[PDB]
Amino acid sequence: GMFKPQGLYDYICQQWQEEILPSLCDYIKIPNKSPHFDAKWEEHGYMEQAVNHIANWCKSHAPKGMTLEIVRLKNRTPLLFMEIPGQIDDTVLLYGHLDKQPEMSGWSDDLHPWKPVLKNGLLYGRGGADDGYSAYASLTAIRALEQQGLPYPRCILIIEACEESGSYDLPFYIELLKERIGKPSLVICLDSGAGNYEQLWMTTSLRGNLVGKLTVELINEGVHSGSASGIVADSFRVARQLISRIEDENTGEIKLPQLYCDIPDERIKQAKQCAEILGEQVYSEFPWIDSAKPVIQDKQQLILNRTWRPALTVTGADGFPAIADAGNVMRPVTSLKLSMRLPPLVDPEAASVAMEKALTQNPPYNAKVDFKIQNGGSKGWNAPLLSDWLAKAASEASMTYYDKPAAYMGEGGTIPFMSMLGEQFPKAQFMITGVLGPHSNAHGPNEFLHLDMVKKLTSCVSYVLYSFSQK
Amino acid sequence: GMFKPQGLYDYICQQWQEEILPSLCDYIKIPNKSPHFDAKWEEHGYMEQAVNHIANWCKSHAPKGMTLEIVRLKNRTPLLFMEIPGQIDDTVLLYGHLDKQPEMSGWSDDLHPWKPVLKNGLLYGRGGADDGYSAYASLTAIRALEQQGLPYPRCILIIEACEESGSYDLPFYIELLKERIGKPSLVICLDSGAGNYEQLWMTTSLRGNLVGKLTVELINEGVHSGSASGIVADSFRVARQLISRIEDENTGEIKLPQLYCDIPDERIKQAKQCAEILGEQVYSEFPWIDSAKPVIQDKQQLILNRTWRPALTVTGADGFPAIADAGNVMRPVTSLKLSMRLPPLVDPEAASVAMEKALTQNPPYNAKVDFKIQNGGSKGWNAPLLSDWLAKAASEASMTYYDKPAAYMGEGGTIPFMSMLGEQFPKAQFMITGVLGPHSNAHGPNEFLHLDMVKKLTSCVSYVLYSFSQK
Ligand SMILES: [Cl-]
Ligand SMILES: [Cl-]
Ligand SMILES: [Cl-]
Ligand SMILES: [Cl-]
Ligand SMILES: [Cl-]
Ligand SMILES: [Cl-]
Ligand SMILES: [Cl-]
Ligand SMILES: [Cl-]
Ligand SMILES: [Cl-]
Ligand SMILES: [Cl-]
Ligand SMILES: [Cl-]
Ligand SMILES: [Cl-]
Ligand SMILES: [Cl-]
Ligand SMILES: [Cl-]
Ligand SMILES: [Cl-]
Ligand SMILES: [Cl-]
Ligand SMILES: [Zn+2]
Ligand SMILES: [Zn+2]
Ligand SMILES: [Zn+2]
Ligand SMILES: [Zn+2]
Ligand SMILES: [Zn+2]
Ligand SMILES: [Zn+2]
Ligand SMILES: [Zn+2]
Ligand SMILES: [Zn+2]
Repeated sequence: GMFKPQGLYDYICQQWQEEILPSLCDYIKIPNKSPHFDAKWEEHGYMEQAVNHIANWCKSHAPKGMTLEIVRLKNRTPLLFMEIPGQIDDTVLLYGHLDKQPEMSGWSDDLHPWKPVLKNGLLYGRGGADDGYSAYASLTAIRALEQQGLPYPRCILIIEACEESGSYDLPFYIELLKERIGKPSLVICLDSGAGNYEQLWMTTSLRGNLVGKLTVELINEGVHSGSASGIVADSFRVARQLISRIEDENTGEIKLPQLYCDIPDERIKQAKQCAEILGEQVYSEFPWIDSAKPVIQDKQQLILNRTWRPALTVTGADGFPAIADAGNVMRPVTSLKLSMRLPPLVDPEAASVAMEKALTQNPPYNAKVDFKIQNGGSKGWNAPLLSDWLAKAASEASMTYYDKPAAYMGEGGTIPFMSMLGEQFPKAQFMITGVLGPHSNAHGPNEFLHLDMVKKLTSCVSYVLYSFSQK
Repeated sequence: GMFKPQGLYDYICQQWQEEILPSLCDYIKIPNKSPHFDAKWEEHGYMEQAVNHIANWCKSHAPKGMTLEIVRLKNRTPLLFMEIPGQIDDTVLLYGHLDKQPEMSGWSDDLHPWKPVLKNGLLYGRGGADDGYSAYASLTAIRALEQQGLPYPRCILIIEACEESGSYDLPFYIELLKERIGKPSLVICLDSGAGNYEQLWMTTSLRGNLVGKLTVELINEGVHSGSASGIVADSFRVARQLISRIEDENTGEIKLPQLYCDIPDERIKQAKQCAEILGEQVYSEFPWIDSAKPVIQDKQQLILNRTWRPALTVTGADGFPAIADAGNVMRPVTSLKLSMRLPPLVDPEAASVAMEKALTQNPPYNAKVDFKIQNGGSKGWNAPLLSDWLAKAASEASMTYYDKPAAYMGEGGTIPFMSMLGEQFPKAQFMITGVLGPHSNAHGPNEFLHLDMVKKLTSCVSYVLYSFSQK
């Protein structure tokens, strides 16, 4: 009778076109890099511009009874908080972020990180997809239920401004806000990936991440390499030898058992199913150069590599002159930034201790070796047992708006707040989902928000909120 | 009777103190970086200042009949040429350079690369020892024989300005000057090392050197590492795997047989003797950090590692953000500058082909891999059979001025012109020697010229020139 699922989609599409898109485009212009990428973010004022821009829009599109506050702690990024009272005596917590990754290199000639460009049904620019859409879609999902005169639960929306720097500000806000937030029964987060743009993707796990700096030195100044080569070990050779203690150079297999966990059987089964759904799109849509290929061909194992196994990337370095600048001097120091994704269930403290010991003990040639972990190292997340009402709601929503079943897969990235919530609220259910499908390029050049996908996804969120109301 | 060996030393010491040192100190102020370190060297005018400074001094300290010319080819570094006719119908060719390595980091607070500082009998500054002293000492060695009224051979002095960039200009000058230079019977080069500051060191070999850029890419833009890690091999892992094809990470042993030669037995014997002379000073005087140690403890083998075996150093890199700047993005490209010293007898072309094939064939994961060698890759040198007259002259000179025997050892660095001369003039004898002993720090911070050493060395050169006259 009161609930019209296609009415939800029609309203949500109109809202996306007429109300959201202009505002979101204006948000893309704001160069509000997260604090790790701009230590002077406060002085520069862009973060403040962004939170006021999104807050302004929320206030003019407010559900009934909404309290909105830009919450502020000293020297911290601001936090956008909304409380929508609803009529049902239960709470849902919706989360996203509004801070951005930096420009990056490789933008197409017609595209720019701080210039919104709408082409081929895609909205290009930094932060449209990751994660500017989140506040808009979350609030619109509630507004769509009000359009139909339907009741809904109490909703708390948290749109933070430190996520791209590890959410280090967030625990302080949650301590301030704890009693006001209360106990959510459902957590919705619109900052995750999608296997394709054809169905609803439910994230069943997130990896942890630990970042540190490995420094290796044998000598305290640069030395003529003719004199030294053959007697003084080069610090680069010692550094790569140390990395071989933790990672096999041929396969990439991490050698430290403390960086693995047992993978739940249901996640192995889900990976099999997702391999069948995606086929070669498990890997084919990475920006491979020439005939480059993935580390192995088995699609299920690739999914598990990405979701349930540790993996190292070397993301920066100090101590190297530019090649065109360089003479032949043997360098005094090699420093490498090591970024280690962790399986969902691995404790970052235990993994940190294991990495530091493996990399620093018994130094080759009594080299001076340090491995300094960055604070803000964060645990992954594994979904709790899925409630029947949410399995049904997700399936129904996906079939309604995509005409395809909901699909369940792990996410290879890291969203620190989900681990926090899963620990604080062990009985909460989660809907962690998003729009970051193939070529969406979060953290990369030519980032886009897929508009068809986000309209359908916003509808799914609204449908699940309605379903929550009925359980 | 006419020859007074101590008279040579007395005059040479007075000349060093009164005539050379002020001029050499003024030369240290000139920041004439070699072209590899300053592409605008011609515009900047420092190279021209340096060659005119040394030429001015030579003209005012000229032996009889000297022709001096600053020889110039279009767009090439200038070349300082002297011809001193002498009275004996044979030719000696004396060589050094006046171009400089750049500043480097790590200078002591009271010291500066372009500020001469004389302390503790040492002259600090860039280019005093490597290799500004060479023109002064070479000309003074001849002047000392004129002081005594002694005859000497025809002498050609070549002081080039491209040595620190691989002497790429020099073949063009030698083609221009070939017929004027004629056929030297003895080559003296004052740009080599010394095991200690206590005796004459005769260089019996020089290593070759090949430099190239290794580039590895799997993807054509940076990608979110959460998405990619576990599926797309990191380019750093592939690069270190490739380096393991050519170098064992545990020992530093080069794995390519084409980069080794047979070591002449007499050089193995000489290394044994030099190990006995030097003891732990084979390695103890490198600037080790904390308790860092050399790659092995065997002193003779360390000498041979440094002189007769290939060795790799990684001297620069492109494609890495600074660690404090960096996010966690998987990088599109890893590029490393590889500097490979070669044994004296190894052909750099054959070694180049072997390195490029080993590094680029069968690329892991069909990565895009390139290894591009820098032109100006240069062969080492091995001394010819030592003539009895020169063995005697070197021994006599060393005993006279140092009260210790001459010592014979290989040099781990590279002087391209010596290979050129050894090929062009197979019957020439060589006296390749110098002042670069422990802590002298050529190519490093706090470079110094040891003044006692250089006075005695200049005397040895003069003694050997007198001996040449008598054979
Ligand atoms: Cl910054
Ligand atoms: Cl704005
Ligand atoms: Cl605005
Ligand atoms: Cl760009
Ligand atoms: Cl060097
Ligand atoms: Cl050496
Ligand atoms: Cl992430
Ligand atoms: Cl709970
Ligand atoms: Cl330059
Ligand atoms: Cl001058
Ligand atoms: Cl002057
Ligand atoms: Cl310095
Ligand atoms: Cl990333
Ligand atoms: Cl992923
Ligand atoms: Cl060299
Ligand atoms: Cl000859
Ligand atoms: Zn605005
Ligand atoms: Zn995000
Ligand atoms: Zn992000
Ligand atoms: Zn993903
Ligand atoms: Zn001058
Ligand atoms: Zn030199
Ligand atoms: Zn040099
Ligand atoms: Zn040496």
